This record gives sequence, C-alpha cells and structure tokens, in this order.
Amino acid sequence: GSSGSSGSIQKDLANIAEVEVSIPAKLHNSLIGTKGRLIRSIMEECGGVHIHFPVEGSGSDTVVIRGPSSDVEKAKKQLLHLAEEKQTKSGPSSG
Repeated sequence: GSSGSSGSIQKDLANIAEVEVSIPAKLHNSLIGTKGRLIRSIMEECGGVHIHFPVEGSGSDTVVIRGPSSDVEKAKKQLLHLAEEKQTKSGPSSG
C-alpha cells in the first residue's frame, strides 16, 4: 500500500483576530462608561477595534473584541488593567 502523504504547509492567515476575555458584568458598565467614552477612547487610541459587551440580563461575563491582533492585544491588556482597577477596596494592587 501507499499512504501518499505530503510535507507542505499553507498560508492560512486571517486579517481580523477575534479575541475574548473573562470579565464580570459589574465591571463592564464601569469600563464602558456613562457615554461609552472610557471604551471609545481606547478603541481609537489603540487604532479602532470593536468591543462587544454582554447584557446583564442574559448573564454572560464574556467579552468579544474584533480587529487586528497587534491592536487587540493592546486593547485587551488595557481592559484588564482597568477592569481590575475599577474594583475599589482596601489595599490596591500595582501593575
């Protein structure tokens, strides 16, 4: 018999990279802001990515972001820092 296999690769790549993160809804509202500024600014500063936030009603603590990885990675690292910061309590955490 003959398997007939090959050893070649393909240029499988995607322009847009959808990355999700684990964040509570209690923080979302805060991150988003009153007029979607805290988020709007980040979307621009980073480049112009899109961020999707779940509705408290549904009960989903997951966020979906769209855009170029190069930026997505920046928008994510920014959301994490803030999300955590927002949480006001005794003994803050530096980063």
